[PDB]
Amino acid sequence: TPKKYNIFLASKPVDGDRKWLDVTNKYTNDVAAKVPQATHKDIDDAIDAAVAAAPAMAAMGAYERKAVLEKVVAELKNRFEEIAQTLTMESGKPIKDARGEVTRTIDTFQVAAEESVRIYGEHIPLDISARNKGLQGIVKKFPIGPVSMVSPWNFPLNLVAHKVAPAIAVGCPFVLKPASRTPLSALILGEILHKIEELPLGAFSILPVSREDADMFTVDERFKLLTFTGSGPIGWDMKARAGKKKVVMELGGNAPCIVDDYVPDLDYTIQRLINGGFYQGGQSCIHMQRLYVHERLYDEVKEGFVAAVKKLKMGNPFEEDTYLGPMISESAAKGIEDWVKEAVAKGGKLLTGGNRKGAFIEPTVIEDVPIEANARKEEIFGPVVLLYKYSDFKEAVKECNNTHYGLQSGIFTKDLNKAFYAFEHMEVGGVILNDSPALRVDSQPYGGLKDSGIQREGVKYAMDDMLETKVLVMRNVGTL
Amino acid sequence: VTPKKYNIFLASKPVDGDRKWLDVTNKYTNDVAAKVPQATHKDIDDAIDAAVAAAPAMAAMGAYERKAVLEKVVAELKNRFEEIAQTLTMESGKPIKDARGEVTRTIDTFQVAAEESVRIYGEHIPLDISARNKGLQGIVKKFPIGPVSMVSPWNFPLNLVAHKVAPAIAVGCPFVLKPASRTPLSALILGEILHKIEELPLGAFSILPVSREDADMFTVDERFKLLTFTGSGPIGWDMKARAGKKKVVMELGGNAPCIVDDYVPDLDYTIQRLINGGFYQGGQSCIHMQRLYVHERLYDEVKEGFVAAVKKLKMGNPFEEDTYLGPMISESAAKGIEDWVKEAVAKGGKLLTGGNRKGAFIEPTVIEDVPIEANARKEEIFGPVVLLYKYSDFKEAVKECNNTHYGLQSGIFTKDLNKAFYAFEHMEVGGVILNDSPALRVDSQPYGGLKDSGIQREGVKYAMDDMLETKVLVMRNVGTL
Amino acid sequence: TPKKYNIFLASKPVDGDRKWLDVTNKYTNDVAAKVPQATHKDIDDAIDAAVAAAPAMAAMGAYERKAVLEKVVAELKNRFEEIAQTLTMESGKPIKDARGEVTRTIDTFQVAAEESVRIYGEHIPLDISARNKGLQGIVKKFPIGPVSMVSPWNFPLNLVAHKVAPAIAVGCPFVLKPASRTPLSALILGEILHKIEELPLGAFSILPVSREDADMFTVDERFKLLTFTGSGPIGWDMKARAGKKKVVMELGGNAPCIVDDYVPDLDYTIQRLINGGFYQGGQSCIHMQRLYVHERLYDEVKEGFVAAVKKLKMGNPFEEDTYLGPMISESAAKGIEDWVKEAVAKGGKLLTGGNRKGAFIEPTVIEDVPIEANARKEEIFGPVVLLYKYSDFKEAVKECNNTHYGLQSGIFTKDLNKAFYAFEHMEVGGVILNDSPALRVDSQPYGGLKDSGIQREGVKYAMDDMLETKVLVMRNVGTL
Amino acid sequence: VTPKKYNIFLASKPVDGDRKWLDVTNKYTNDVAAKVPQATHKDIDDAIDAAVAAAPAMAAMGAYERKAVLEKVVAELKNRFEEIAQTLTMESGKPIKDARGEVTRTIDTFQVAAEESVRIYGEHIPLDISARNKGLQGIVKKFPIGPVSMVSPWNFPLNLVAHKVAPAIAVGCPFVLKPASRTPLSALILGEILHKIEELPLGAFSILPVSREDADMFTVDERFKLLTFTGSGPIGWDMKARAGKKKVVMELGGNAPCIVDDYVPDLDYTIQRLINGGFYQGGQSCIHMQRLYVHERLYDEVKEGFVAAVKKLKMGNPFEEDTYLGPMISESAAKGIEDWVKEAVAKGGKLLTGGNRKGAFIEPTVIEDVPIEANARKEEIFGPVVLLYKYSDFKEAVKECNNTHYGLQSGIFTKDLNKAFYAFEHMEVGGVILNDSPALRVDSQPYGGLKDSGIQREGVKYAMDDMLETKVLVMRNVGTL
Ligand SMILES: NC(=O)c1ccc[n+]([C@@H]2O[C@H](COP(=O)([O-])OP(=O)(O)OC[C@H]3O[C@@H](n4cnc5c(N)ncnc54)[C@H](OP(=O)(O)O)[C@@H]3O)[C@@H](O)[C@H]2O)c1
Ligand SMILES: NC(=O)c1ccc[n+]([C@@H]2O[C@H](COP(=O)([O-])OP(=O)(O)OC[C@H]3O[C@@H](n4cnc5c(N)ncnc54)[C@H](OP(=O)(O)O)[C@@H]3O)[C@@H](O)[C@H]2O)c1
Repeated sequence: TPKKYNIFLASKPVDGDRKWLDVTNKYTNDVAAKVPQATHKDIDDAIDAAVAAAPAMAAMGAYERKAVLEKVVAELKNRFEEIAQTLTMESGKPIKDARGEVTRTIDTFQVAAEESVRIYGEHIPLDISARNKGLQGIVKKFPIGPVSMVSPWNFPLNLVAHKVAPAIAVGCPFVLKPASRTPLSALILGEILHKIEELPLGAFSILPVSREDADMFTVDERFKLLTFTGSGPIGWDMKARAGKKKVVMELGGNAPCIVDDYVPDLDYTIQRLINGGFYQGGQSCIHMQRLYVHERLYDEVKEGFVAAVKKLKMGNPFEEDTYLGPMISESAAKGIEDWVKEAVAKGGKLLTGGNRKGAFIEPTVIEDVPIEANARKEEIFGPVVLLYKYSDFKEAVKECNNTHYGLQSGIFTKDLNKAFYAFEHMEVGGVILNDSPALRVDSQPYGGLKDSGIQREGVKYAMDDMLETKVLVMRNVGTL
Repeated sequence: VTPKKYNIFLASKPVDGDRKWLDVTNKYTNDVAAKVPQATHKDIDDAIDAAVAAAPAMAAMGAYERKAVLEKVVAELKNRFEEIAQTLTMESGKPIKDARGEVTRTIDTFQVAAEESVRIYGEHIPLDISARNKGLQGIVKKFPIGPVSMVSPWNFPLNLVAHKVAPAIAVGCPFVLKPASRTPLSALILGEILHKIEELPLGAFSILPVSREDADMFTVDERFKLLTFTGSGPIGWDMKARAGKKKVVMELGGNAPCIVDDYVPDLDYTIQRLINGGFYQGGQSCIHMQRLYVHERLYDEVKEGFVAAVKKLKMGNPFEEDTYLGPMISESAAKGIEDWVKEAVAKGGKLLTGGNRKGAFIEPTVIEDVPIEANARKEEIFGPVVLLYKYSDFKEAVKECNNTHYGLQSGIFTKDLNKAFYAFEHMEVGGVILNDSPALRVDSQPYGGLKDSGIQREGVKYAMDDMLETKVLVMRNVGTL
Repeated sequence: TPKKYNIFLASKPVDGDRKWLDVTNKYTNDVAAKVPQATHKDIDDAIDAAVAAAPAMAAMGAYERKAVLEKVVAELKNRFEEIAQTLTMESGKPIKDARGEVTRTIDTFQVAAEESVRIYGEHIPLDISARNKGLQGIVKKFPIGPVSMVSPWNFPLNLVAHKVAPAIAVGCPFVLKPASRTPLSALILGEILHKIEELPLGAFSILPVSREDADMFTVDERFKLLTFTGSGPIGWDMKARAGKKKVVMELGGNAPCIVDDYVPDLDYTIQRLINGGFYQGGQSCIHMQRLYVHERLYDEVKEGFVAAVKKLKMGNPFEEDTYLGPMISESAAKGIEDWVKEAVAKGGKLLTGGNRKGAFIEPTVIEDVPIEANARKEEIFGPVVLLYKYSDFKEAVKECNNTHYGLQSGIFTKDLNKAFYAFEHMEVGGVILNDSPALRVDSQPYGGLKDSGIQREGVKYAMDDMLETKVLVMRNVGTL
Repeated sequence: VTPKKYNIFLASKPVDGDRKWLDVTNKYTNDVAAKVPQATHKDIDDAIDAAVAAAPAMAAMGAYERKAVLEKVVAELKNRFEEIAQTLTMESGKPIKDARGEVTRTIDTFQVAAEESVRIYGEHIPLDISARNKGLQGIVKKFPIGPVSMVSPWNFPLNLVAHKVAPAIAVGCPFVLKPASRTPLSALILGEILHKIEELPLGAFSILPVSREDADMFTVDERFKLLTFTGSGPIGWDMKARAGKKKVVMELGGNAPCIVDDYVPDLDYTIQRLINGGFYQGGQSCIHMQRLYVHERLYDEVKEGFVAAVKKLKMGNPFEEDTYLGPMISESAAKGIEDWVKEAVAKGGKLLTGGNRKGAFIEPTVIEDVPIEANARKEEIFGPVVLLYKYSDFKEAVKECNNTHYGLQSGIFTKDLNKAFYAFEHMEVGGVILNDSPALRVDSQPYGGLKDSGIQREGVKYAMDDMLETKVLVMRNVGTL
């Protein structure tokens, strides 16, 4: 029997006579949850409630915002396994990775609780020249207002947290539209926020609707900010239709990694390349898509990496030992199988995997795939790694940048000048030194260059986009 | 006499060739005083390609090189002070006092930038926030965004170009600037200064004064990583909608209000600042004090003193030292102000002074109790018109100040501690001016609007931030032997 | 029967064959606790253990320091009433004020836990001129090393916390010498720290010794910093004998308060002046010693204030209703009685109190006391308030500054320019606007000017004095 | 010829009167080249009273006024460049190349200060961290500390005075400067520049070059709120002990080591920087590379190349362009270095080059494997002597670098990422120089020592911090109507 969930409209749980949206177990492909489908009126009413709640949200004391975020931390810790099991069920990700996501979410809210009592301003001298004699200023930051949040399926809890936690830390009311396939994680967050008394009424609304019903999340003038996490083409089109509001875009990536050395050793290096290339079956925005290995290490790395790929346990995501579960859908898995076949037909040498069994697709390693192939050009978002050899370091950095994406890059080096050359010249938001590009700390500035997006997430950075600058220009204040 | 022939800038070099001429008129005599080469579609496309090609060299410059470029601009602006001021007055119609003031403001803008170019700090961040993240540390640095598209208005043809150009050089961003067709000379004199600086790489700048019908690329072209616009609200918001992937900075219009709750320090000084706010540059300012709210107990005393000071304002030739207000940018603009004054009076407003038009010249006007349905109250007037209102409750006056689709700046005259900070907290603007009119701006302050007045902030260190992208180096056990 | 406590030597509880130091109930004057007396060898061994523990303390991860501080927060909350009762017993302060001190201590450690994961550095460009081409720098902060801490009797928990919490937040080993009369609060802290596994061995030592045995805390070259909280003459002499080490001095005060308006009303104003003048029987460093009231409000304030002073409940500090308990000693109470008598003999008009009953001394208000009197010149540290009338605001600010102290000042004003004139011209570390000078937030920079001290406490500010700056000057790093 | 008569500064004015003369010798010819008035006990007492009296006016100055003062110093230093450089060489004995370099460094120090004077930022802090603190907010501002006592050494008589004087003016602190008796002219030329600046209040400065026996007040006097000293360790530490209540800044000696683990970018450049480190100003520097640690695999190649470069160094008249090293400050100082070289060799050290003395001149010396018991290894040499050592393990070389009671700067030549950051983490110094000798200093960097090398940091923005006191305005429900 499927579990009946509630949606959140103006901080309140609702179900009423709304039609049901089915949420399937991505492994068994059977309906495990029933979620109420929100209407156009529900969205319009949620936006009006957020506008009405904006003065009360802005009026809250720093300690009140802190108390709200600390209560979320407490409840997440208390419902840890329940959330992890739900995460695995609705996304198809292994249980160890689902537990990791709950731990990261706890850290996200904890950082936000600490940052809520730290929104500093400036006292600025304004008597920079003779005509400005007797002028001083106070620069303070104020909430932007109602926030529109649109999140993807791959991290249905932590990527919602990277939007929700900064909004509460600042005092911004919001309306969240989670991914239809993975809404449960966002709804459990709504269940936690609902029973917090310090959070004013209408501060939040969580409405899981399909993309053809969620147009207001983009265009509506009542939102002062749109924060989107998802695919590049969808995001860029949303920015174009957004109107006057500010925009934050967390989009796709085609992440490369340079291996110039083994740091600290070969076993650890391969263990981190495996993580980058196949964490969550490569269904990550910072998945290590491309691997560039120096010629003197090429054969030793190729042998060790391929052997480690073949050793990866694929199956039921509920099992502890499972490294990679199934893809979000059979359709997604078919697309990866097609792109692997095309890459091989275009000149690529298939080292391992490439075969499909329903929603399951084998961990794949393809050598020397040309730029004309979709597997090299476009974001794969699958358990596929593209192997390349290089002889000159400068040319490898140029190859890393030979993409329309620019999220993160990785570099394995014991060399001081190579490490800083890569930091200077890699056209990304984040350069990972002596780890794969798949590394993210929740406090770091995270975001992309080029088609990977605009602006930065990471709690204190996301809070900045949710804050507007105001200056009090004071003329001879203190003159009796 | 004979008009002065100017040169346009394409990939850091002056050009004229066989291009057709664009006439620049003396806004007072209405006679052609300058001839500017008209840039083509190919000229714009070539300027954008040169900026893309110059981006690696611009990014490779040392901080001292960027500072040296900006300090050379400061030196040359000081040396050509009167020449620039006379040109400014001629092409815009603003009095020489207000023009000299703009050159001084521009010198400070480049000077602030020179100092900020050697102060782009980064962070060393601990990343071992939890057990999972043991042995992690980070270096956060800021890098130039890339080619910048600049579109500037007519009213401050030098200082508002400086607020874009100076941060771009301070950061190391190549740019393509499209100044206003009516006022391009100020931007072209900047090009003449920049052209002589050897430290600034080739293709770092291009200054192409083209009409709005030809400047579509400045908005839509994917080769620009940022579009920074200063101008009218409807034009700006539409440019943001057509901009594509690039980041956007919007410095748009305003309907600035001012509360007079006390005389600070005295009545004479208060009136002197209110006059400045209401009639500096004949209200052809984005921070022009369009609305004046005076507490009932001071109302009659302020109304008498203010109106008497308005009637005493010297209007005429902007080249004369004593001239407080010159003509509007065009006769068409002056006619529109005359129409809105007439409509405001017909809708119930009480005309206290002015309201009459003599060609491009429009008398300093003060209209009492104009309703919200009138265009003079609803929309940005951008003329020498001040709307007078009385209030009894301070909280309600702040609510009235916020009763606009604009939100650039507001002003407040108060001796009260709690009123000063209540206004700072509740005024829906980018800047609250305390014991001065909303018409005050310091070139180092964060400047920009809320609502329809825009997005993002200018003021050198703030504009530089929009021209910089954040990059983090995440270090795993760096320093472990 | 008195409770037998343990002292802390190299993180370990010790008692052995050490002689006992008696701790009396400051109300009943009967021995309620027995504390082991530390020897010269104990102090020398504690300093050697701190030197030996400095590398391990410096090697700790930010999250480990955070975990230590969060465990202190948890334990303080769990032993709340026990600590409060102990605080009241050993100091003589009312129970409501003892509870307030435990709450402030919890906030101090909580701020320190948050600040431990926020020790930021800078990336600085160093190519400021042509000769410096290709230079860049990384500025980082490192622990100073072993810290010597000497704390007073009046806040035996929170003032120890304002030293201990920043030391742990930074990773500095320490040796604490609490006040002999009030050591229990510091020893309960030692009991909490002892059972924390993440804190290395030898990180702390709490040795309650008399002033004639604690010379090493001042002079010993093994300490890199001396942080003292206590009386001016003792502190200044300790700075003179300190040697090479850095010094932090939190000393006495003669705090004034200007009443130019009633903010928001007269009742609230008097309620805050009462707090300032008689919180903890004026036995505070920020006690409102001097009150300057504008002539137009003088009589209305004088009447309302005196009536509120006479209404104050004095007695058993264990009783809930008690506003002020007894003085630390009968000797201290006698000294206050002598200074009140002298102030009246020198021309002062006694409005209320002035009488002594053992260790108890009545809340006193003395009008127009001359500068030659000890009650006006020197820090009173008693329930005595000196009332003065003024006609000109500028002259009142000049009178506020007419002292050799400079800790905090207070100002009640509705005037914008008076508020900022006072901020600009009051020669203090803190100006309290629309509250008495007796207000302190644990996150604010706190300290004095003139004889009131040097440096600033308040968690993030105290951490700075416990950190040394190091720059990595990089020449063409990133050049292949 | 005839000696040049100089004037001392007392309460911003030049004075000579009937005061006895102090002779200043040309450190190369050993002949009297200048006559300086000797300040009295009353002169010092009067200078301190004038600084106390000038503190309110100094604190009242606008940020633009302080910047204007510093920019006028920059202009005058540029205008008198060669004159100052020649004076510097004459009174100190340093080569003209090193003197010109010091004037350029001083120009940058005042320029950094001019920019920092208009950038003293404060904070707006939320204080409602808990329920108890509801409605609390704070404004944290920094205010001048008050009168500053300055004591400077002989080796950099201009730049080290600038590192005290420039931050004091940038903040608005009056001061009394006691420069070294042997090198006072550089400080007196600064006084001549300052005296002509109208924006700087009267009594803001006094420059009194007196002998150490007469300058006790500079240490003990309670009218000074800060003592900033640059000089020898034993003198400084004793001054800190006698200072009383005032804050103290100590810039003392060093025994700087350098690790050569790789050639960066090549061997020639590495040797060129090691020579700079070991013999710039004949080792009469606080960041002189006294100790050189070379990895065993590079040892012989470096030892041969370094010794050959030492023998090629031009020693002689500091007024000559080609001169790398001039004479020591005195013949007495040179004799002491000769004695310590002789002792180092007698204790087991292998003399590779130099070690011979010709009056005030001492040959550039390189001594191999000198034991810890020798004075040349234990104590600061402050001469043209470099102690060569071989190492096999990097971790042990860092431990050897730290095997000193000093801790100013260290140097490291490495291409290795983890070695570079291991050294940054574990070197017990204020500054770690990566791919240069420890003798590198940028005037904007935080500069100072650990252990016996001092307390606090110089570098303009860091020195300003020690000259500023923190004040918080704690606001209870400000903005509540
Ligand atoms: N940069 C980062 O931090 C980050 C992190 C993780 C993932 N990603 C990127 O996200 C992608 C994977 O997520 P996804 O497959 O869920 O992406 P997606 O198809 O773009 O969808 C993301 C969200 O947008 C909604 N949406 C789609 N079209 C919409 C429209 N026209 N109007 C309004 N909402 C609309 C979706 O709703 P429905 O599902 O209800 O249709 C979903 O909630 C990859 O490209 C990955 O790189 C980026
Ligand atoms: N600025 C602030 O934040 C702050 C806060 C609270 C209090 N205070 C000031 O502290 C004073 C009240 O405290 P108190 O009466 O305890 O002060 P105190 O007599 O100066 O003693 C403070 C501490 O110093 C110790 N001590 C005294 N002489 C010493 C010496 N020669 N060598 C080493 N240690 C020595 C004491 O030990 P024994 O008790 O064991 O002898 C005690 O632990 C007042 O003046 C008050 O203003 C300042």
